[PDB]
Amino acid sequence: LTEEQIAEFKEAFSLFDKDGDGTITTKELGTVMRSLGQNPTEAELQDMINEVDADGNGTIDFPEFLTMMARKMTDSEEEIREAFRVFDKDGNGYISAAELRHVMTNLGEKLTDEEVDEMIREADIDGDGQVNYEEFVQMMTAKN
Ligand SMILES: COc1ccc(S(=O)(=O)N(CCO)c2ccccc2CN(C)C/C=C/c2ccc(Cl)cc2)cc1
Ligand SMILES: [Ca+2]
Ligand SMILES: [Ca+2]
Ligand SMILES: [Ca+2]
Ligand SMILES: [Ca+2]
Repeated sequence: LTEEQIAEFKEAFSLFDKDGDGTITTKELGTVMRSLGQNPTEAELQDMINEVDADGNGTIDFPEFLTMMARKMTDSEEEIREAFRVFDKDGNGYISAAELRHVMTNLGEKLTDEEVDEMIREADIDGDGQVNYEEFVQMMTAKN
């Protein structure tokens, strides 16, 4: 993995690790999931951790987070369409910088307006300034 790839994998880890202690717990995962419109049970949350908890300490650290990421990037298209609907709040089929800003805000992240534009620009393929589903699939999965 390149160094750019790595510092971004470290930013994703920070969204889930709210308290910043280097571990992702079931309570931190349930907080993120609910901020994304989901509602996992206590058992579903433990299962998410158990699938990648190699050392058996009940939490997810950075190596196990990178293993979880490599798995999700399965062929469960519904998981991707569900995530798209969370960004696409007005449902018109295109994620705007404003809608994307709103999502990061509900995850409590402090971001600049340009930083949101950089995020759109990297997922944008046709150049229309927004992210449709096909571009979303390629951003979320190993497609292309
Ligand atoms: C239901 O399954 C999920 C769960 C969480 C997310 S996630 O998006 O929270 N996520 C970031 C934390 O790892 C993520 C998770 C897994 C894989 C990829 C990502 C996206 N990252 C790389 C940055 C993405 C940047 C980006 C840009 C442009 C647009 Cl329009 C939208 C997003 C997605 C689907
Ligand atoms: Ca933590
Ligand atoms: Ca662990
Ligand atoms: Ca939209
Ligand atoms: Ca686009």
